[PDB]
Amino acid sequence: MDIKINDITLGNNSPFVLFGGINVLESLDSTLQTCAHYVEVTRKLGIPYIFKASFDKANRSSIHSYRGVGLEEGLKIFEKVKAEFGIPVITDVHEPHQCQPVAEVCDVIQLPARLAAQTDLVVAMAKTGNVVNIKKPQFLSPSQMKNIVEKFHEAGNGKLILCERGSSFGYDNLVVDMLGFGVMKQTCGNLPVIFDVTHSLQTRGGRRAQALDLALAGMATRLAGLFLESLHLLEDFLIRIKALDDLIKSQPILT
Amino acid sequence: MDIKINDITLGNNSPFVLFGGINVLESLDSTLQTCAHYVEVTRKLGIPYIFKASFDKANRSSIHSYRGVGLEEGLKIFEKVKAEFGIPVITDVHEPHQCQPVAEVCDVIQLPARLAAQTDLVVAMAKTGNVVNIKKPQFLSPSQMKNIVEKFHEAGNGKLILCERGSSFGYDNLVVDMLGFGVMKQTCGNLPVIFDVTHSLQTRGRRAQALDLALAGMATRLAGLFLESHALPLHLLEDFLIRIKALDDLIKSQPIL
Amino acid sequence: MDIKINDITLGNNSPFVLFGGINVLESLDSTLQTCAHYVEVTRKLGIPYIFKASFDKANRSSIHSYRGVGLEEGLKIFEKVKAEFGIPVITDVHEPHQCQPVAEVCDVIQLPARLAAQTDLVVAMAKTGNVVNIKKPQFLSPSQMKNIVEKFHEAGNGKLILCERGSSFGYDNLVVDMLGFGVMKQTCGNLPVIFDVTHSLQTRDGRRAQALDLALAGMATRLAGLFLESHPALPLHLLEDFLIRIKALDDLIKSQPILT
Amino acid sequence: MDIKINDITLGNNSPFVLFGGINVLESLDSTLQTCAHYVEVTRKLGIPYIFKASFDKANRSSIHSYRGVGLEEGLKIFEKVKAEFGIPVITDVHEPHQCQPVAEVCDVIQLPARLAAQTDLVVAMAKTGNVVNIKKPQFLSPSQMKNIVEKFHEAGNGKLILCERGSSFGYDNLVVDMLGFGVMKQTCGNLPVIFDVTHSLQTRGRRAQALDLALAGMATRLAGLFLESLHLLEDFLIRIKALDDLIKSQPIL
Ligand SMILES: [Cl-]
Ligand SMILES: [Cl-]
Ligand SMILES: [Cl-]
Ligand SMILES: [Cl-]
Ligand SMILES: [Cl-]
Ligand SMILES: [Cl-]
Ligand code: NA
Repeated sequence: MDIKINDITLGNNSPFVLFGGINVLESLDSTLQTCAHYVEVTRKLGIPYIFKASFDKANRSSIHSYRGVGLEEGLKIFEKVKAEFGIPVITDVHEPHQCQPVAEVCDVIQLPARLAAQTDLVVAMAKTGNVVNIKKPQFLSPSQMKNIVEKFHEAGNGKLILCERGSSFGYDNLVVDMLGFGVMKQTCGNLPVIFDVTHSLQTRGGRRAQALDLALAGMATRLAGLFLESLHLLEDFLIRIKALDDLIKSQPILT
Repeated sequence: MDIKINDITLGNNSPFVLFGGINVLESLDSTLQTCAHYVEVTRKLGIPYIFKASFDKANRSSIHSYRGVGLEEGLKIFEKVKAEFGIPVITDVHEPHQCQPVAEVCDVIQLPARLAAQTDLVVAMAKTGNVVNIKKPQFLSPSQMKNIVEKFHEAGNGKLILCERGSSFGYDNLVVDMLGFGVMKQTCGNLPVIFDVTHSLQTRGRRAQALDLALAGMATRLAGLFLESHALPLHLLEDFLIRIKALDDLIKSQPIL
Repeated sequence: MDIKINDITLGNNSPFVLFGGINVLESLDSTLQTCAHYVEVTRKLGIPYIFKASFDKANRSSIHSYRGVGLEEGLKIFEKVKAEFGIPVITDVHEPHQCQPVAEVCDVIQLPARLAAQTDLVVAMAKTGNVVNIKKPQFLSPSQMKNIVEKFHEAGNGKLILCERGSSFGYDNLVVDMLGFGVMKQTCGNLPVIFDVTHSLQTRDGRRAQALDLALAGMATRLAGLFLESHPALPLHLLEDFLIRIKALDDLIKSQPILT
Repeated sequence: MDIKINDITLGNNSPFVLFGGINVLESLDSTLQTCAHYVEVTRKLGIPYIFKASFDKANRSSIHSYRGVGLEEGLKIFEKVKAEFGIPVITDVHEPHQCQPVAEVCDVIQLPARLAAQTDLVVAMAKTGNVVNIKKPQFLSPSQMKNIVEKFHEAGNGKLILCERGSSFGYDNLVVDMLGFGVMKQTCGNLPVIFDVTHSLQTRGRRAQALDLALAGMATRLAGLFLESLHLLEDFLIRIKALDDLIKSQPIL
């Protein structure tokens, strides 16, 4: 099942879409500068691009870490990003009441992994009618994602993306089960599956070289998109991902 | 570090405290009946007791599933439990705005494991000044429980209970690391550690397994045991707790080495 | 099901048996000195005791690390331990051909975890008719132990002990699933289950306090025995204090009927 | 570091080598038939090929289950495979004393994962001087493979292949850490790394899974693949080769 996000087609058989940006919105000027860099590199390679940022991030590592500019200013910034670059945007929500006003502006709304069982939030997100990115908890098996999907369906929204972020592996560490992508596709109606490589590595060319190996591995399994918190470095990385993706997506799925 | 909860002393070298009750509040009369049974059993065995229940099941598998009586009716039921039996109570909270009204009534407020990184909820819980029960996420190592403790300390509340509920073990299965209790004591300032045996087992009769697991955890010298009955059958409660108390008494009588 | 090992009754409802000793037999006099300490302490507390050591340690951290005294001298040392102290002994075997000579001398023979799928070894061990200790691999689930037991049964030997040593938990780390003991009892005909606390902790960074916590926890589930190693591994002088606490818990647990 | 195996170059920046065959040797004719199919498919796709089989099933569910032809008959069959097809072969050894006679015939000898810490077997294997395939235990971290390599080096053999077979993931299940390949390269002197897809999946249709997993691992840039595996082998290898050729043509970053 494909999802149209303005002029982008997101689907496990379509050219991969990059989801990237910055962690938390600080100002219009800094957001535009970072967005402009992603836009320039992705335009140069022809890769569809969706800008990601939080306006109020509720799960930072310290209680006094800046959570972002907040809803009202955050949405003004997203409006300007959309107007300037003509791209879709994605942000996370954690309060039911925030879902509607965010969905006026942001093309995709993201359900944080740890909140993915929270019924009130799921319902409020579903009822926006927007495209939703469901972050897969590290403690949920891929065959259980169908249960979250079911709750969105009961609440009237099928425009759902499944986002892999790794699985708990002993203490501290995460492993990405490359078989889980296929299990999600088979059990969840071939909804678009995207790969959050950055979180999948947080517990581990150094880190750059790891992120490349892990991203290539995941994309080899035929995915709708790649998701980062992460210059000539981005360009070189995307060149390699686009090469693999083009090869994979050009071949028919097996008989 | 011990914590006083009314007349109860909760601590890792004190007689164990039972946090027991039910999954979700459904009605006044059924709650009072179940609570009466826990009270009469615990009082005769001389085990300190705190009644547990949720007023809302916030994360059920269907949007149409029964969720419980809800906050307003739930707090009325807890007020009646306290007035009738004179015991402390514990319940979980899922949103910041609920923390102040719940804390006015409920002696211990609980941080659900999946929500333990939500800064807004940690701050709202901390600011109540109530005793807080921190459910340890299944995906968090025992040496990282200190990170959750740190956040509560930064928000000005040190009356914290660390509650084991198992660790993720492959897909859809949990294992309880009996060594993690010690790690949590050593790295979190010897705050009271309790063991949620019920949720530790949910992924795998079960009566015999609950007893074996509970006895194993309590062997490591813990402040308390956390469990649910309807979950153990309610009539086996007395026999179960006779065994747990026999082991706790023995362990607690041996000098720490 | 109980197993008699000379005058010792080994079983999940009997007073726990200590299997203890050393990693590798390296000398006569030092072995006897270590054994003498375990004997003195276990006699003092009334705990049944079986002396454990390897005569050939197959899994050394370097290839030229001393393997141990080898089969022929190793068996002589075991004979001396038996003659001097009057206790049973346990050792591991690695090859079919070693099963008969080791079984003539040793009261229990042990199937190393990594070798537990080797059919030739399982048959040769079974055919000795000796009591066998089966080490549970860290990568085998407790419900799979029955398949090793089945093979011993097909080969005509039911005098089997099942020995927990932990389960793989992420990379280079072990957890002991306290529920596995019960799964093994239920699926393997209530054969004696013992706990190797030493090898269950090898991947953890003191260590004395960990060994005690882990040992108590396991013994709380009602087990036939505890399996450990010391060095002159627990320090050998702390043995009495450790065993006092284990015996206290075991006596309490064992004195209460199983809860139906 | 590359390893020459007759005319094949095995290395993490070389075209991938397929190691494939059957579980256990049962008879000459059935072995030749299976080998012929692999040879025909790999030749027409231009993929270097090493035939794999066990002469002994050391590891069965009944004491009365079939064990395979055994060492002496097994080595006769391997000699015939080599003579007929002119390809290298690989087999596993489980006891020190088998290492020299097996190594006289088989180009690559394989150290079973469960036996990888058995010092006597490591030394006996090393002393043959043959190419050795070291199966990574499902319980060992990739950064610990360097300690096995060190033992083979101390024993005088550096012609070592590291082989991924998955990692224990709770009870009765395996997961493959796609980051472990890189860790093994970085810490073990860029010895060839190959991927045993078959044994990585044994605890998990299945054909589609094997393809996804094989594509994912080969994306990390590897020397070779194990595939025990309508024309399924051919269809699978076509896709693997396309991805391998692409990956191997990109400069290392
Ligand atoms: Cl998560
Ligand atoms: Cl709870
Ligand atoms: Cl959890
Ligand atoms: Cl041992
Ligand atoms: Cl093992
Ligand atoms: Cl293995
Ligand atoms: Na004997």
